[PDB]
Amino acid sequence: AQNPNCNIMIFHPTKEEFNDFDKYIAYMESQGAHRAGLAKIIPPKEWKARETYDNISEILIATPLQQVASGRAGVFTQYHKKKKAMTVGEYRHLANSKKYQTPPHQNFEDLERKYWKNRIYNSPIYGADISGSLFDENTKQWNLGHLGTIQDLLEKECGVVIEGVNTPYLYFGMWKTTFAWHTEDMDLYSINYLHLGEPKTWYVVPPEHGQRLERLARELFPGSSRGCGAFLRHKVALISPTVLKENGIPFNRITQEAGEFMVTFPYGYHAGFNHGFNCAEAINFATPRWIDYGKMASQCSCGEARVTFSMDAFVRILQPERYDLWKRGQD
Ligand SMILES: O=C(O)CNC(=O)C(=O)O
Ligand SMILES: [Mg+2]
Ligand code: NI
Ligand SMILES: [Zn+2]
Repeated sequence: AQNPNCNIMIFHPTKEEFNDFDKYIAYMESQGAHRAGLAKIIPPKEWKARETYDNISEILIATPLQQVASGRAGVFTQYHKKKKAMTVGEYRHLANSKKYQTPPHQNFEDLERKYWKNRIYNSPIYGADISGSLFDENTKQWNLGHLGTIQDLLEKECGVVIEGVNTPYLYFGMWKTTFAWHTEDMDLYSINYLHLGEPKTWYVVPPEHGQRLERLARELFPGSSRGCGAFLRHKVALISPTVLKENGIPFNRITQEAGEFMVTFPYGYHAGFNHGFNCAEAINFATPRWIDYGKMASQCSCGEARVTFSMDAFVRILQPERYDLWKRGQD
């Protein structure tokens, strides 16, 4: 078995190898990449997502989210308080302010220490989940707005034609902005490209060990666990590496820099934080190997996780017994 220790793998495709996205994902899996839950892909040196970022300041962040934490430094939840709209230019200025900017630090490790020590005491503002793309339409390779759609994968594999569309999302981050422990909707893959700015640190649990993280999470967030059988779908809980190590949970960490792609694999729990002002683009995707994970994916039926139009059809076709109760949560 390849990659038996479930290490995060880093790939350096040539421009030739960068032409066929599906084929490259299947190659990475042939090398065991999916066992980690997360892989890094460094694009060929000739490739660019677009010519410049010089004219992005007029993008609107219609609902910036202030991420308020509760709990202790290593075990906390975050709630998102909606803020008034602002442009990316306004947000970047805010991120660079004395109140919100990245502190002095020695290296990524010192910064990671400072994030875990101090996150809970601040409420950074995240411009998350903005429909749109920053790929130039002329970028033909690994353009996250031109991928094959999940509906078309399901149709090719299973023969069933369903409604729904699949489009990317922009994320504008600042120091301490945080993504909580989660897998993707329907345990899909994700791909994330860091367009610009400061890095993003990721933590990931191998898919084969995901249930170990869930059992820890039920112990650490016991009222949340009683409220919902899949409360990590709410995307609110954080657990530090120190706490994961204390409790024997297998995980790995890696820092993504501007110009790099990350792939998360089905049922690969991930969490992380931004080092400073940045912009990422991400989208879900599927492969034939995903179908079985989609059939087995947990679902929030408490009503908190409240997800897309397109997830309806996935539930309806892959999880018909759940269908009924899950849509009671979503209506
Ligand atoms: O970048 C972030 O805030 C969150 N991204 C992801 O969880 C992803 O790409 O799957
Ligand atoms: Mg603009
Ligand atoms: Ni994700
Ligand atoms: Zn729920």
